[PDB]
Amino acid sequence: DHPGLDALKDVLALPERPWRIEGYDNSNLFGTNIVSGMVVFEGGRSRRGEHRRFKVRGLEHPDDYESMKQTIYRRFTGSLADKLPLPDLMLIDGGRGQVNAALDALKEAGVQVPVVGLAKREERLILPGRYGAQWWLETGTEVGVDRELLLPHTHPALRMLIGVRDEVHNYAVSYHRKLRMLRSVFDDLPGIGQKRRDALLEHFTSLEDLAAAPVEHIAAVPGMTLRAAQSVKEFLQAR
Repeated sequence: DHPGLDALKDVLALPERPWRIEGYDNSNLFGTNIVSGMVVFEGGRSRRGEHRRFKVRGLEHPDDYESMKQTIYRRFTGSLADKLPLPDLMLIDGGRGQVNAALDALKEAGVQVPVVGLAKREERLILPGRYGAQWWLETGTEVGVDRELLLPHTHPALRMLIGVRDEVHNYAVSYHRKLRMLRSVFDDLPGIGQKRRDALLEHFTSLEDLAAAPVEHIAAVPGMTLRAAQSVKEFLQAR
């Protein structure tokens, strides 16, 4: 019995139970290391032996959209495309910009895989079109409101996707833990001090992600104040 998977199928209008789910994120927190995580779920259970780490290359400046687009394109072309089974559903740890990046890569790869996003630091689902996770549908019955779905926190479809996010975020946290005699990209933030600098590393994925985030998300970080959050916002968008 798979409550979460069955709910996903109905809620995202999938053609069948999503037995294979792949989760993706992207960070650049230490030096020039731009890294994308891929986590694999089969039958609603993580398969850690199948997780993968993509080193993003060819970028001379960070760019979260291009970082996600390259990862997805890599995943659905060459060797991996040949070797790996297509997921039934891809989960993007990212808002609309990161969902767009995934769809862009899929279109360029010539592949049709259903996609849904989770808005960073929120529980809002981001849908890739109007008709659910199958973003290539031209018509059908509308899913969600303005291409988003808000579900109660304990809803089984939501808890499942939030578990995939937790797994990919944790995989990121593990890698950055290892990387840490290099300063973090947040070590240049003024007005906040070193306890708050380090608290941001858990909640944000890159200078770009921090800079675009509502000041309210920054202030909600434990250890932060509306004040230190205004200070970060102002410094990054000064540069």
